[PDB]
Amino acid sequence: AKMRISPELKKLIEKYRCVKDTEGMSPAKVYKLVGENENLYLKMTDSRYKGTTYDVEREKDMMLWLEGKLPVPKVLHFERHDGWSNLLMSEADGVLCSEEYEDEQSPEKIIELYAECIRLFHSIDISDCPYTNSLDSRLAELDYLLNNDLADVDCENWEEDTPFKDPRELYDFLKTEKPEEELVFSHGDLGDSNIFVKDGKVSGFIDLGRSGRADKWYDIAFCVRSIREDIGEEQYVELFFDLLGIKPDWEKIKYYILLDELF
Ligand SMILES: NCC[C@H](O)C(=O)N[C@@H]1C[C@H](N)[C@@H](O[C@H]2O[C@H](CN)[C@@H](O)[C@H](O)[C@H]2N)[C@H](O[C@@H]2O[C@H](CO)[C@H](O)[C@H]2O)[C@H]1O
Ligand SMILES: Nc1ncnc2c1ncn2[C@@H]1O[C@H](COP(=O)(O)OP(=O)(O)NP(=O)(O)O)[C@@H](O)[C@H]1O
Ligand SMILES: [Mg+2]
Ligand SMILES: [Mg+2]
Repeated sequence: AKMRISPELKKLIEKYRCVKDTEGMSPAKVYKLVGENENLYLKMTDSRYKGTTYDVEREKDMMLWLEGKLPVPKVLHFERHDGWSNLLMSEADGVLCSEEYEDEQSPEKIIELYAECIRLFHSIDISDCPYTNSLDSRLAELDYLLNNDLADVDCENWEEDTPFKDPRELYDFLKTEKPEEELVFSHGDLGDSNIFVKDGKVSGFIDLGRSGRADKWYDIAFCVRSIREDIGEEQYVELFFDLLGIKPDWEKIKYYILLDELF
């Protein structure tokens, strides 16, 4: 009752015209705040998601920690208000990657960008990284989500051709076939709509609730998935690995792609 945002947060944003973001299918609410001289974004998750990699508070922590390490929005305000975790942030710098480069026209550039994300991430010191997204941690949260009907279990997972017939069957695979983990900085949802570019370089990362320490193959796997889905031609997957300077590990790649299935 009353409000989802505090009186002080409301005071902060009242001069702005709120526009609800439509493209975005997580449990968070995202609002673009249009002001006279700049836009802000306000992102909110409810208490059901506290402690999970959807938790906007966890995203806020990573956003703060990443300042000076990766280009990310500025955290302007955070609060917990009546169950809700609310994050007010600045607008990322540059153009959303999915908007700047289309798959039909700039395949090599897209591959190049993804590759540069991986390289950049590997240079980040994770000594004092706030969160460790080990598989034990991710699996524990997936178990929590499934138990409480909070996972993304619907739609494509009902199709008769699905590799696993129900969520617990997938969960079992993930739980019992964990690969070896060598921890590095991981974005957690590396994709063309969580990344900004400017002057042909990466200029911002957003959607950071799932970022933290994780195995190096995790983000690489997301790149492979994107390349195959958006571009399709396998040549470009091979090119991606040519830029990385490593041979693929299809077992680990398949694993992390399956891990993200229910998120
Ligand atoms: N042949 C592949 C099918 C397989 O079921 C699978 O990989 N399925 C995956 C499941 C994955 N969780 C989806 O993620 C997407 O949904 C999440 C929320 N439920 C978002 O938080 C996330 O950022 C977004 N990437 C992904 O969607 C892909 O990302 C695109 C959107 O950004 C597009 O929607 C789709 O390509 C989809 O292909
Ligand atoms: N700080 C920002 N600067 C500029 N654009 C933003 C910013 N935050 C969010 N957006 C836009 O809003 C969209 C969704 O924000 P995002 O943080 O990715 O949502 P989400 O709740 O995590 N949903 P999903 O991307 O499906 O997981 C982005 O793709 C951008 O288009
Ligand atoms: Mg996103
Ligand atoms: Mg997200």
